[PDB]
Amino acid sequence: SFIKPIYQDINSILIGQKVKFEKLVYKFLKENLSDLTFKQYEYLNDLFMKNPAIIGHEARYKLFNSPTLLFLLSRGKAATENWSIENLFEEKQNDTADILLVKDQFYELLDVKTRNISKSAFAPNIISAYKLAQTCAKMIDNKEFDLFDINYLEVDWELNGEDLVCVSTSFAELFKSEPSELYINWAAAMQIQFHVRDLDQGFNGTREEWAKSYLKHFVTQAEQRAISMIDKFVKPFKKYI
Amino acid sequence: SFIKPIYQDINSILIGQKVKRFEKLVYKFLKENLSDLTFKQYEYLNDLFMKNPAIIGHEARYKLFNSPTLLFLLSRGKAATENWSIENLFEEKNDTADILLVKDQFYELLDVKTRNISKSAFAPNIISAYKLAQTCAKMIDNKEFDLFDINYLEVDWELNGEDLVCVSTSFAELFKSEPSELYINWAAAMQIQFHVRDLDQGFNGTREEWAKSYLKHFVTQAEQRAISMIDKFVKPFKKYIL
DNA sequence: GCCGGTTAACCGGC
DNA sequence: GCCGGTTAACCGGC
Ligand SMILES: [Ca+2]
Ligand SMILES: [Ca+2]
Ligand code: NA
Ligand code: NA
Ligand code: NA
Repeated sequence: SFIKPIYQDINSILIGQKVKFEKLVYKFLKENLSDLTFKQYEYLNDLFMKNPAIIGHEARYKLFNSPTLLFLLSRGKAATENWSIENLFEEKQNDTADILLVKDQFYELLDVKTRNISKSAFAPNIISAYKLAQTCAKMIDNKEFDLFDINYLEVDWELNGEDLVCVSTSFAELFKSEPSELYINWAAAMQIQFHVRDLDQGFNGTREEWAKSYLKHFVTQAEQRAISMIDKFVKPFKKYI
Repeated sequence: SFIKPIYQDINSILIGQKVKRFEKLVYKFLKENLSDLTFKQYEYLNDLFMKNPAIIGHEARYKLFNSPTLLFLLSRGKAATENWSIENLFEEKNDTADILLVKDQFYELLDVKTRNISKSAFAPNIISAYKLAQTCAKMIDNKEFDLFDINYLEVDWELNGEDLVCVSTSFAELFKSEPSELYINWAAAMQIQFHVRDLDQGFNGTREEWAKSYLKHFVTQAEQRAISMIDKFVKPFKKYIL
């Protein structure tokens, strides 16, 4: 992680800060690691602007130089072909990542999770367990085991008067967690869910092993969900029909 | 529907309306034209508890709904209900409804569906298929077949300069649709999905028939999803762990 | 045309 | 502690 080494710095600047979008972690990152930091759409704009000679989606999709990163970051074919310096990508809540840090052809996908710590703790959607499954599949098929990390920054806040105030933060790395410990909440858009501060970081094996261990986990949890569907959505309603 | 009789009015008033870059506008209109019938869901709960100050605790307060199904559809949780006070009112919350219209103890649950008419069409979450199943089961168990409607108001809008502007609307009633034709998107929080504009409205049966028919549909779709998951989420990935 | 996956967290049961 | 269902619409593949 490019962020981990300066976590103490970030934590100190965020705590006590106030919003009247605490995802102004971007501001700090952009101002301290200006060459590395992009919002996802910015990175895509940047990428395409720097290759004016490349037109149409097929060619622009080659710019990624990576099937896995293509899958994680790129917009759709029509959006890509229609892109121009006069028609730039804008932010979208559907984008995989909030912030991208990129250096030496290595990518850190950062996802900020904001959290009102005044309320009963509710583990947020982290990422589609299905998207992550495809990601691991693609990592394996293309042997891309040293290309990117997916990391999370929890920003805790509470209402104090007229404004929300940050009171703490946490940071963790998806690929340092034990895959079998990942909670997959099928109803909630098949999303993995955890609080960043609770994420175990004790995985010892390789990235490839992580990917293989995750796929086994995912496949296993899918089977369990299908079974659970009978018990929760079928059996209790049989009697009315 | 309490809205239906003035929908022509509603449709005309809303078209041309702008919001700075619409549900609130729908509410304002209903308030002005049906002031006595119109509430935000939290507003209705607040009103109910305000007129029963001697009724404290969640149990006693739950008894005020006088309906298992409505309790299920409208109430807040136990702690929230017990902690309610005049100084600690409910505010907007995954509440079932956007707006309630109630008259003579009949309830219309209204959900506004806003829609960017400029983008590729994408049918939005309408309501949880599972919440709906539970609802149907409670209607049956309690024989509450003439108590409430669940209705939808689509508000189409496009970006025009610095403003969002409404260009058209549509209205439809859930319980007038054919239950077996409702699309359950399991991945999408198990939500029924449709565009209000597209919802068929020719259902021929009683409310109880609707409920039973929906339950059959729900149970069938759940069984098929269970199987589909192996096909979609297991098979394609088994090769990496064989 | 047809089809269904994803982002944002967020409440409250026992 | 442990567990998981709901609201907001929204995008792009053949
Ligand atoms: Ca985020
Ligand atoms: Ca709504
Ligand atoms: Na995410
Ligand atoms: Na709502
Ligand atoms: Na809804």
